[PDB]
Amino acid sequence: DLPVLLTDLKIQYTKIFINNEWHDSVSGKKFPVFNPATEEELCQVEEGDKEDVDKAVKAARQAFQIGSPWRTMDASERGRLLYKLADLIERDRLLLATMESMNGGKLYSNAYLSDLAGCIKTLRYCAGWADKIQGRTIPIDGNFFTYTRHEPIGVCGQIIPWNFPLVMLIWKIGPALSCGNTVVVKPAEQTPLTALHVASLIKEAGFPPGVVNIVPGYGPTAGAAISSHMDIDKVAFTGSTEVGKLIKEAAGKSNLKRVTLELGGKSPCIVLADADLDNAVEFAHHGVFYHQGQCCIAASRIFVEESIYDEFVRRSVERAKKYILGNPLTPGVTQGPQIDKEQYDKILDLIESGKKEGAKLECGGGPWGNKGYFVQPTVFSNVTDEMRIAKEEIFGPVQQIMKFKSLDDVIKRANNTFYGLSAGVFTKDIDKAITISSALQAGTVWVNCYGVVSAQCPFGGFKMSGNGRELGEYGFHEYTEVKTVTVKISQKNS
Amino acid sequence: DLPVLLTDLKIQYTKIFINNEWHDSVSGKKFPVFNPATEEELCQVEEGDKEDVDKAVKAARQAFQIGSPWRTMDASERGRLLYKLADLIERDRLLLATMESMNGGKLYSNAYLSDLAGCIKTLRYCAGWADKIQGRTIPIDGNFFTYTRHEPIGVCGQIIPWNFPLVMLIWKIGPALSCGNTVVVKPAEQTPLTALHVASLIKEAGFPPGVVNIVPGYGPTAGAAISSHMDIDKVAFTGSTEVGKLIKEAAGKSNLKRVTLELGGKSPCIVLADADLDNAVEFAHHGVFYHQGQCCIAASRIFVEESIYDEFVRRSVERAKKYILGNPLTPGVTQGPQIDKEQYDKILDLIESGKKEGAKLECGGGPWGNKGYFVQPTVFSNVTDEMRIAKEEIFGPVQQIMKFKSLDDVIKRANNTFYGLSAGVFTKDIDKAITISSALQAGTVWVNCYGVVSAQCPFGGFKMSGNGRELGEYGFHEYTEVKTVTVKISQKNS
Amino acid sequence: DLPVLLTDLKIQYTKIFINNEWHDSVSGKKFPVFNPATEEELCQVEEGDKEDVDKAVKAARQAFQIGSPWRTMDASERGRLLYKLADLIERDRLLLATMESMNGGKLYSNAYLSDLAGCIKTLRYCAGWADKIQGRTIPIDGNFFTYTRHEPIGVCGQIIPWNFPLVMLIWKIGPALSCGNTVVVKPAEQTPLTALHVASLIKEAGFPPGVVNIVPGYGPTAGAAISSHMDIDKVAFTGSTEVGKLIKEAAGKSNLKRVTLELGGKSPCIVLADADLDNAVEFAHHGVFYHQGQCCIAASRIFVEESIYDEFVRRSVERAKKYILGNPLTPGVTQGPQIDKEQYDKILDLIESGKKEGAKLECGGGPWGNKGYFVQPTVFSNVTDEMRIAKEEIFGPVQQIMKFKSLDDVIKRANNTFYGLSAGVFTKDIDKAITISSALQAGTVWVNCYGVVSAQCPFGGFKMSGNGRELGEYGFHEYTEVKTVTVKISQKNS
Amino acid sequence: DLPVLLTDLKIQYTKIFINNEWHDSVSGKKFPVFNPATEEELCQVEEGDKEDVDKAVKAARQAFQIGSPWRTMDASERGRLLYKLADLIERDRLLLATMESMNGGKLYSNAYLSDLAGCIKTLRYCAGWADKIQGRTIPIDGNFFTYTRHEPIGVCGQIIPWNFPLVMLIWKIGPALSCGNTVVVKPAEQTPLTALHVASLIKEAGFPPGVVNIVPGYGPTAGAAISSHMDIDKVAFTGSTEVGKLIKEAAGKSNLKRVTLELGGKSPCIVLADADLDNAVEFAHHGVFYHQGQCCIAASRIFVEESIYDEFVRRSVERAKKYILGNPLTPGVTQGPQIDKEQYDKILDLIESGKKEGAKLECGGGPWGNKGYFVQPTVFSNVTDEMRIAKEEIFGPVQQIMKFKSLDDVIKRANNTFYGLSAGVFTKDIDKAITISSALQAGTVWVNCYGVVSAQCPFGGFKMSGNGRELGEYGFHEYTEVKTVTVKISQKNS
Ligand SMILES: C[C@@H](Sc1nc2c(cnn2C)c(=O)n1-c1ccc(CCO)cc1)c1ccccc1
Ligand SMILES: C[C@@H](Sc1nc2c(cnn2C)c(=O)n1-c1ccc(CCO)cc1)c1ccccc1
Ligand SMILES: [Cl-]
Ligand SMILES: [Cl-]
Ligand SMILES: [Cl-]
Ligand SMILES: [Cl-]
Ligand SMILES: [Yb+3]
Ligand SMILES: [Yb+3]
Ligand SMILES: [Yb+3]
Ligand SMILES: [Yb+3]
Repeated sequence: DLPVLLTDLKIQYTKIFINNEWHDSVSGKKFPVFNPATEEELCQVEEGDKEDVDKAVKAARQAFQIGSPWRTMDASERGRLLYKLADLIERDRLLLATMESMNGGKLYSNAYLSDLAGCIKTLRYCAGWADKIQGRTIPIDGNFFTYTRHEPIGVCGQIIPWNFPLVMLIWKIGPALSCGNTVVVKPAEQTPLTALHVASLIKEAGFPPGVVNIVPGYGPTAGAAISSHMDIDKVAFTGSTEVGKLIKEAAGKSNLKRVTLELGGKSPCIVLADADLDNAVEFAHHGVFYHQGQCCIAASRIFVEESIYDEFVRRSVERAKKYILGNPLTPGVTQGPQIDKEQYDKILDLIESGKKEGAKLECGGGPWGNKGYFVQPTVFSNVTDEMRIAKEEIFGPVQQIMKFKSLDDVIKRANNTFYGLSAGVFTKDIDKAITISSALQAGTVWVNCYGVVSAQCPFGGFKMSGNGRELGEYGFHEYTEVKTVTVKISQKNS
Repeated sequence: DLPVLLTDLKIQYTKIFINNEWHDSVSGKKFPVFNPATEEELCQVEEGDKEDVDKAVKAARQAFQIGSPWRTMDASERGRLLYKLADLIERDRLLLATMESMNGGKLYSNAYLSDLAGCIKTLRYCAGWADKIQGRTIPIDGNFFTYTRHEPIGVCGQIIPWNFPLVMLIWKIGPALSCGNTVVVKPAEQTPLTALHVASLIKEAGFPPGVVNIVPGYGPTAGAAISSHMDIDKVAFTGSTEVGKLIKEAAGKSNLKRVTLELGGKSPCIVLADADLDNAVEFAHHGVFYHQGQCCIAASRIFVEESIYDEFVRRSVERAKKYILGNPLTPGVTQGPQIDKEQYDKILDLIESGKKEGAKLECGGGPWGNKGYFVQPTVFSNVTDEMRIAKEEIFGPVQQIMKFKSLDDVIKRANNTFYGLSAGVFTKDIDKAITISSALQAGTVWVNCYGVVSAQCPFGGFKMSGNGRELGEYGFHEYTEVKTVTVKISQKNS
Repeated sequence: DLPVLLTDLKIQYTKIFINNEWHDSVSGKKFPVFNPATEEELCQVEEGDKEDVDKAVKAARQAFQIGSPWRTMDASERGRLLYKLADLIERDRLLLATMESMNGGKLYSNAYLSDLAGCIKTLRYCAGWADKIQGRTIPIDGNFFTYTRHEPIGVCGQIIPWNFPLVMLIWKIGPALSCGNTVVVKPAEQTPLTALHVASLIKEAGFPPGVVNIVPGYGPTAGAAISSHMDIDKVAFTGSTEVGKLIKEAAGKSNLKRVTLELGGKSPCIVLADADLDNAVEFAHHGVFYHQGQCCIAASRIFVEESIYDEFVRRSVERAKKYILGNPLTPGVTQGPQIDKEQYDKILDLIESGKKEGAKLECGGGPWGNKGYFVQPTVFSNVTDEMRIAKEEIFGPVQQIMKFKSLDDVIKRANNTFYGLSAGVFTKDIDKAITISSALQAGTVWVNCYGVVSAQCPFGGFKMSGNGRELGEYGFHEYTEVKTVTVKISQKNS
Repeated sequence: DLPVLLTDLKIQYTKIFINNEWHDSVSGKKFPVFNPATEEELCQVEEGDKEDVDKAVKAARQAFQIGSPWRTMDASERGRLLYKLADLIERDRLLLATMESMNGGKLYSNAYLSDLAGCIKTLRYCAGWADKIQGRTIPIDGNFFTYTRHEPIGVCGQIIPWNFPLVMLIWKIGPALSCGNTVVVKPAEQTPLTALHVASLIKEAGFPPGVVNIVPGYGPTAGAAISSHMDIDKVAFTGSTEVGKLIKEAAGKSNLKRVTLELGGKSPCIVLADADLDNAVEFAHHGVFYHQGQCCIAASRIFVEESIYDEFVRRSVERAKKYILGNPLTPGVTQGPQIDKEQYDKILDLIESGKKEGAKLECGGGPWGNKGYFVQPTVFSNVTDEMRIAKEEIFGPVQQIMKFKSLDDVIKRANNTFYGLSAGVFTKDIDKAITISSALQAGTVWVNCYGVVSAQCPFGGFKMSGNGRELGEYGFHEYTEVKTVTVKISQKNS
């Protein structure tokens, strides 16, 4: 069931959201926001800078003060507000999916059926945790009563990427709010719009002012302001590994603010000779090509055992030749554009290395169309490990297919990277499935599938693919700060 | 019961410990180690540098490899090795306490009765966790079986301070080993000796080679090598907040290694008019003066309600005038020296600010003796908030006593610091105890006591007093890395 | 805000609810349901017997089969259905509160503001747990992968009392459904009506057929059928301790079905001389008199320290003399009737023992009105331990006030009972609050309050006041059955 | 490495152990204890009856009193005592294994290498939990501070079977003591001796008097006294399902004491056509034949897919023909006797039903020797579901092998029993392994193995094979009683 918006979308919310009201920028500057499919300007949005981040942090800090409505309300009521926010996003699902598609260059079918469904489900999941965050009573040595409080940390700075704007917004704000924090969100310069609509719904839902503040703008200005701020308690960032290093560095320099990072990858799949071949081809395909390759988990190195390698490449290539490029809003279209020029160039530049360094181009390998940042879906076979396309995150519709014959060696090759976000193992053998997934240095390991993400399980990177986890029970720990309270008593009893 | 060593202590272990063997430094340089009470050289120890840290990390990495003895042994057996290590430390308790006293400038009674007891107890606590570290099975959306592995992270770099050398060594290695990590430990340049004895006991206990590697040396060389190493997965550091910022920065610059920091404080006590006055005086006293003030939790701002302030100061001062300074090995001695010159100067320099900025000197305020880094126990009353002695961590035997009359205001004053390691609340009122301890921005809040530390509860700082927690159930999380494994199945059932 | 129903209530649902359809009884018998305030017949309801319970269990068993919709749906979707049920109960809050008031003899203000609010909140709480029920991955000795599944148990028989019909229905079905069980509910013979309305809302919400089946009827017939059934996996019962013993016995005789029991009490309060006197009087008052004394937690022995005893009795008695008896639907009325004749007689019979055994009657002590099972609010002072009114659960508006002078002795006296559901401690002293609450053999201990129940914390009895806990995280364990799955592997790694 | 005792074993401890001293029976009666291999009397032991159980419960109750040494000692110290007990059992491993072999009819190699190793390991596991039992702090609605205490329950009655006397003793006392309970243990009438030696080691280790009391004697006298006692808080029983029903019934009749039951089974294995055939044969073999078939988990129905059935039967039969019967103390002996006459008769009687009801006798099927309760190892093929040997627990060395061709049907057949202790699944297919183990109504499901038991994972039965779980984290819950403490406060903050 794929319903659509009957009237044309109008952009309404374009301002900095602080204390549940709409603010002009302190400078009074604004910045344009584009459709990546047409290269046309959609609207202008107020440009937040350091001065605006400062207003946002003061609002967050006041909303966090002992005795405030957000600190004193029942945990169950924090949950209620979150479930209300989810109902409102559900009510505005058509509007949000359309805006997400138009601004993000994201296929509308996927925006509506996956992105918005995952947004609503993740919020509902997080709402349920709010009054289930618990500390401990602890049988300490000596005559003492010891308990712990898993408090909110405080003001959390949250920097959101452009590839899944709504999903990433909710992955940040859901847990942070469930645990009782206040937030200053900086959506991506490319994709501020859907977040600003969500902010209007945060107001409608009745969150106390200052609990969520959204400051659109650029990364080197507003993002740097967040990462170096002396009164932000924690920064959460999803994006490139390069920028992640700057975030962590700045946190260290400033006020030792807590850090979680969800970064890029060069995620490997290992396809054994006994694998269901079609299932492995289909999931490895979608594993690399989903959302024009603009997923941190992109299955960008597919190692296939020699005896099934040729047949894997053949079947893969024919699956890649089935796409229909164009406007993601038009039904039947199955591949939209890349987000912007910067990304578009890096993709094409990396495609050229594949050719020059001697990979076998099976299909694609150039641009498409008169407008929009479109790249033909590209498959390279006979890829080797020291090639640029096997080392660097492409973030584009570019599949690398490698051969192996030794399992020990292909595991070393899979692990031979500074990345470690995710990986895939395709086999019918129980022992292989368990032992290989244990040996892979990856945060999520999928077995006979790929790209299966859900609110109930933790998600994040090994190595330079991240610090910490988001979602699941485990991810909620990083939005709490633990206080131990130890009380002298005359005599304890067990 | 205070037994002693019958023969004089001989120093035996003075070398870099890698792969369970004793190594000369790569350069071949050595550095002297001193008794702080006599200023005499005790011995020379091999000086580890970047080149030696590199040998230690390669050993740790090999011991961590899939299929190694440490990775494949039963969790219960990791526990057994840890409980064996504790039995060996218990066997060598006299030797270790004497060495700890002589090298650290630490009162022997405290070394034997508290430091060594806490070392043994913490190891035994950690041993019990080893086969109780568990992941989850998760009711993910869709037809999938999802489980998590709480794996060890890998090679953990661990930098240990000089104030509690043995206790801090065990606080690091106990949890890291219980969870299955391998470690490269850099004990403090001032106090390498007790760690090198523990390393001999790690060998005796039968830990596989490379699981624990100890590299003595200086902070700016060996410590920097650890913090910037591209194949260390995690750094744990206890020390100054200043150096903590350098550690976190370097982690960001290098390989985004995971970070936990246990840093300094300017920890406040709030003494209400209804408090048991003598109990508050005794705990606030020991809270600031323990181990010559060289505790990160030093209760270095004591706020007392006006109506009991004069009587609190009087009783405090007379308690401070009861000390006997000298060699910590001599029975009856109740105050040893500061660790070294650098610390000694900072202490005296800060004592001079108290005088010049107009605090009331009640006793002390100068040095003591012909040898040793001794400082007279010092009490200042009528201390105000903008004084250096109320803002800066002294790390010396220097008590600050402040007056207050408003509870709201004294809580703001208590929280008005970038620090937040711990705090104390003294009152008989149930509501005051709970509400004040909730409102304090401190990692541990003691009620009608101070400095009660135990293996069963988590310990660490709010704000710039730390990132993360050590010990308790909660502290064990930061020595694991969580992997989600999601397996496609034909049909799930609840 | 106390809104009311504008039209008169009409009874609609009067039949046995199996497989989401309305069934006549197998015999074809029906039984009358009365208003306790007027003694008038409200309607007739279909009388379930053993033959009907058998139809209900076959439906529950089929809905529980591997591959069924309830077993295969996402846990998150079980949660969604529960949150939907809560929205529907909220929509029908006026109707439900009126029906609850009219059938249960329950003050409408309390029905609407407390009972229905707690019903809605408990369901929403339980909904949030559904996809957060998790097993473990376990570092077993040897080369094995071990995980656990916290499965639903299966068909759960649930017997609901008459004192809080809606709240008790939801306390049973919320957790049992959240965990994935199917249920056969037997509401009290006195109060079947509100449950049958909830069943219509279970249908409307879209729960698969057979997941909830409701069989009204009598205890000795339908309740016994449930407790002895050979294909019911678990029985949950709230009611008298006497019947609880029969339930547990029958479970043993039949198929060793799992048992949880929430039974009666003779719950004590200990009021120390330093207590806030008015707060202690107010909470102890409401602690015994709430819902005409028909609470399992009734604070039916109030021990007050000698020096404040007279003043406690005086203030208590004047609070008890403020009630307005009558129809619970009429505004201004502050005390409704007892549920039925059986209860009414036991209450009056026990009031007579108080008089005959020599308690001091301060007020009340007889019946009220021309119709309805009304008992005057009664206060006895100078009650002693071997009196019937100090040993037996009255379940009526009858307060017992005792004196004590020794704390050790009053704790023994408080604990000197086969009961142990709850207790109260009133004092300003931190140490007394902690030590007394630790020493009381009671499932819930309130400090400076009484009767504070919430979905987030576990609730149940020590001793013959119950087996197991309901609600909180802990209560959810008893609606799961744990399966260990141990898989042979070639080699494990930590 | 199989070492032995150099001198002959002498029996020393033969008396009732209460308050850490040795008691004659109240009557003054004694009962004989036999070697099952020779039918010779080993010694006489003091016969505990109801009057002796009463002395034991009064001792347990006093040791449990608030303020006692056991209630007030550090949790860590309960752990220490347990680890000390394990060291003492390790010291006496030869003595204990010999006594266990001689009294229990248990192969000495298995007694020494498995039973004693598992005893020591389980105790060490349990010791580690003692100071890691924790309650919660809970974000309750309203202005309250709520925490929970996971208290010990109190006096726990523990009834131990004869098949694994030491292992079962430690499975009971380890968790119960770790959690802070006191115990009254009734070892099996057949095998009291090893428990009485352990009691001497409990004294030596320094457990406070009354914490462990051991009352040897018969089941219908001392066991019934335990199950019906009005001051025992909990009964734990391992044995027949028949007696389990009597225990649960008596608990209900008496004081609603908490119950856990570990009962018998008729545990199925499902061997798929793709299974490693030799591995399935070897584990299914040991799964049924271990300890002369006297395991509650006996794999007593082996369903094998038709196409590999004949080859499975052939290989199974030849494995069964390899045994050497005799005295379990003699090296080379690989099968000892059944425990006693009662068991011996039931086994032979059930073997006769197999023959008369038309099973194919492949080997065995009669007694062996001139003395001792020896039964030839017996294999039946072509067993059908309504045969006595496929329905009733034999508890003897008697294997049943069945054929199947439909997976759906064989799962129904596997689940078609009132039992549900364990099961086995043998296959190479990932999906089959997960889906079949989910669908089996069994507490432990082994995949490509059988009889893998370890301290780290919970163990117990579905259906009439048990109530509750022992060991693992989960099993520790049933030795705690949860208390909720809810404290009124002026204002809460998250
Ligand atoms: C829409 C998905 S998130 C997601 N889905 C994907 C991806 C690739 N294919 N698919 C189908 C993906 O990368 N992602 C994705 C993965 C990781 C991240 C963050 C950092 O990598 C963002 C999106 C979801 C599902 C349930 C609940 C919430 C969200
Ligand atoms: C010996 C103690 S640790 C400790 N004890 C102290 C301190 C001050 N007074 N006392 C008595 C202290 O600072 N400490 C202390 C506190 C924090 C840290 C680390 C970072 O601050 C180190 C020592 C112990 C007890 C049980 C188990 C293990 C150890
Ligand atoms: Cl905690
Ligand atoms: Cl997890
Ligand atoms: Cl579990
Ligand atoms: Cl709890
Ligand atoms: Yb162009
Ligand atoms: Yb000097
Ligand atoms: Yb009447
Ligand atoms: Yb015979």
